[PDB]
Amino acid sequence: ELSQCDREPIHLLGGIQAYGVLLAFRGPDRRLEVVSANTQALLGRPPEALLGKTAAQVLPAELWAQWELLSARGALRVALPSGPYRALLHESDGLTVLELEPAELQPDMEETALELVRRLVSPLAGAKGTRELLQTAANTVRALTGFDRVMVYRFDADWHGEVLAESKREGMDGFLGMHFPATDIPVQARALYTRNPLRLIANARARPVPLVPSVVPELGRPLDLSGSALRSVSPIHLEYLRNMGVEASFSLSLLKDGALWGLIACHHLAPLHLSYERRRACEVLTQLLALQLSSEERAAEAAEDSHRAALLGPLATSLGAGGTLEEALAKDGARVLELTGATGAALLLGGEPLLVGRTPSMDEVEALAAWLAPQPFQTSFHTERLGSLYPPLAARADVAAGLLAVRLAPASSRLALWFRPEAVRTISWAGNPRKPAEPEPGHARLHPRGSFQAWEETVRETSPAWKRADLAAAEGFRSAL
Amino acid sequence: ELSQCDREPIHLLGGIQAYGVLLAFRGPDRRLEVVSANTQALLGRPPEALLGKTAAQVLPAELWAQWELLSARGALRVALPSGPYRALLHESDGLTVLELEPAELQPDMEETALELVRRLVSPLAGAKGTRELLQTAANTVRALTGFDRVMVYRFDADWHGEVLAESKREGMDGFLGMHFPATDIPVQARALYTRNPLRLIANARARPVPLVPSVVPELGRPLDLSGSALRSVSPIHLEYLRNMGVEASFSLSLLKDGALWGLIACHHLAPLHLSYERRRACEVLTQLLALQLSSEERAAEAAEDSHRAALLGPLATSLGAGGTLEEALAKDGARVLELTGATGAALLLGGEPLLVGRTPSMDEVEALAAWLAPQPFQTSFHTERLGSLYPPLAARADVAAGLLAVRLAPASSRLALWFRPEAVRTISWAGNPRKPAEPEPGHARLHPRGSFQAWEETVRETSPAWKRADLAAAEGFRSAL
Repeated sequence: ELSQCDREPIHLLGGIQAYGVLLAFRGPDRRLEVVSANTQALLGRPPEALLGKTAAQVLPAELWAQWELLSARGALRVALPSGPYRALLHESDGLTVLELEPAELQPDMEETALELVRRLVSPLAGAKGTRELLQTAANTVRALTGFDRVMVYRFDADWHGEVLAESKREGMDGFLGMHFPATDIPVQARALYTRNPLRLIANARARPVPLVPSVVPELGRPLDLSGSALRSVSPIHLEYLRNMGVEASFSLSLLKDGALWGLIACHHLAPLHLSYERRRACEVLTQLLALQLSSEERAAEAAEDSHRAALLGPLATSLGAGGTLEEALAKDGARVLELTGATGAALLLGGEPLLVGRTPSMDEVEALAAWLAPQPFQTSFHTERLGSLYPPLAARADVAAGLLAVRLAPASSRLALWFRPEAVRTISWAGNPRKPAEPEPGHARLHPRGSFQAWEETVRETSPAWKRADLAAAEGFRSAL
Repeated sequence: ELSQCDREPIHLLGGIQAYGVLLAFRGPDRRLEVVSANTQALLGRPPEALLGKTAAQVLPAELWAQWELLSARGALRVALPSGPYRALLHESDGLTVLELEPAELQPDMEETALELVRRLVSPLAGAKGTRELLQTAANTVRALTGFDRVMVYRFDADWHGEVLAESKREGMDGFLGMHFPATDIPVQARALYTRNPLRLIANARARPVPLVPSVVPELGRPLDLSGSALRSVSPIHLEYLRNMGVEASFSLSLLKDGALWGLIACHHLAPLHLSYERRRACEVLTQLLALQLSSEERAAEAAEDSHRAALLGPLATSLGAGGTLEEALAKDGARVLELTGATGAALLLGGEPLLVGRTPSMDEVEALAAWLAPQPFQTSFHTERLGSLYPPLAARADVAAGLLAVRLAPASSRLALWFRPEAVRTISWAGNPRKPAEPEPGHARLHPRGSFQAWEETVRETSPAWKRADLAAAEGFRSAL
């Protein structure tokens, strides 16, 4: 509920999960550093007893007998006298970092390593489109992970998220149509997700265990948790997870050629750990899905370019045919509208203008036609908040909140526009979850009923963004007369 | 040398490799089946001593202690009292198929699972075009297999193979550029490659271990080695490899969404097997590369559509400027030629039409223009064997072997063509690997020099086929005048 949710640096939380074991070496002599309370129990000796003396003394060298390989491998399992345990090597802030975690307890004779990828890519035979591809991907995640909830997010130009697809376990409610406010996610958190490939949160009941010593003189700031998969989350975001009530949660990032394309999240109401085998296999899936979505997106974009460019064909069908230009365009008015993407368009003959689809007020039409001239558009203007620039259309704003326009005739007063309303009626009513919860929430952090009000308020009185490729075909219409 | 190499059913070879061990069970009571002489040495008692008694009696049941899991897993490595062995479960000819194989002789604490996978997915950085994909994949497989050679094959409409890429170890001969006749690749063999993901041969000096009993009354024929990874190979292909002198070889199946795309293969002078760790990972690459190439092909096709649509621009450079149509098109005629793919094009004005690039002699150019009139083409003919269609122009096969034509005007004799000769100057002499074999070869059973002679025998007096996108653009030139 604090005003620092977007501003609190994730790197300064300090807290750690239940099963983490903080370790570190100092350069040549490899002297130890800050540790955690839970770290001592697995080794047995108390932390302050371990702290302050030499490395080899506190070091179970039978596990150090694998560091020569851990330097290159980075992580493989070792059978500690307690149980299976997965070694982890890291380096940060000029200091090396060691980590360990409870490995696969189940003996794992069958379903060995790398069987996951062959098990899951088999449905991925076609790879034809975008939506069904990721949908079936989430379906396969259901089979592999075997948890309750899976989720898919897509961003915006201003990175506002949107619910695209998911696949539910029976006995819950889908969240299709919901709009994710970009306000909740800090820019620092966005960068954190971009830099790292994966992240998981296993239990919402876990406590952000602090670290001692808290402060380190050589930075005047704690150690950044770059390579650690045990990093905690912002307390506001922790309260978010508590409110949404799912203890087990995964995050799978998609990165488009330097920029994080999207995020995939799995969930399970009960708390449950995950095998290293399953989590590590995801990174392979990340690359596959990223390349596939990149290829499919560029293919679809090219197809759209071709189709809307080939729409000059239907233009040429009407062009040359007998009758007035206006009636010929009106008979095929439908293809004219989505040609630019605007719901409607008018155009100045000197007399009355011809418009179809959405209908701006006639007198308002000539008023705006006159008002376009003082605006010095060399080629064209485009906007999403026309009411802000032009107050008098604030009344007729849910019919056009942002438009495109261009000179019909550069010489004479003949002009043309391309109006589009505010984006509310486009998406279905699914932008709400319905069924209000009985307990009264503060709801400033809860997307159902409570949140998404900031999202809708921000997008309120705004039309969808424009596309340069649409303006590309504008010169084609320019040569009509 | 036999004429049945194309027609020989590979399912009827019967034989098996040296180190394989034939095993099978009959349904409920799991009674035994055909066996081999080499197999008995693994168990100890002679093969005829095996015959006639119960399943468990011939069965080392301590290995069967894992069969209940084998029903699902299909395979694990089991330590026979002699040495380690990998179990294989399969079913064929309405009959169970069981197989063992010499396991990894390497103690292989290293060479763990998916570490090779992470080794090989790292080079998948760019993944932008088409060539570099398989090129880098082959470069990875070079160090992966650690053997002499890797190879790339691509088929045609009638499935003829052509060398796309390769990477050599120093001290051998490159094999770029040759066209392989699809005749030596039987249709049944092609189907076998389609159905299975893997196939390999570790030694050509191995022997075709016989199978007893050779025939069975229920089939009057041996058992099919479909699912077996140890199936023998026909002596003709063995002779081919012997002429090559390469005893060790691997193979890849490449499938385009229901149809086999191409082939990837490995080679090595010394006879040597492959680790069972490596071979399982090979199957994973197949589906991933298949879907990736499907997506890349769709993207490339869309890009090509946009490009041929974008050719309206360079075309529009000629249009609009003053001057005759003929000279304006002739000045930029260079870019016009590759628009359709033909080396030249003209267009009948009633007078002399102008053509560039390669040139058919002008008088018989009018003669062929006239000859097109009796043929009642609605809009166009498209051909690759004009010599068969029109005998006299077969003389200038090197000037025209297959062309595309189109009517400038339906009523009047104004037509346009796109002539393209036989693909001989287009492809270099890389169809011959030179260095003639000092021992006199039959060269009908040898790829070097002797082969690809049949391919050029077939493809003589024949241009490459046309593609549909340019045929769509035929209406583009149609509306010029």
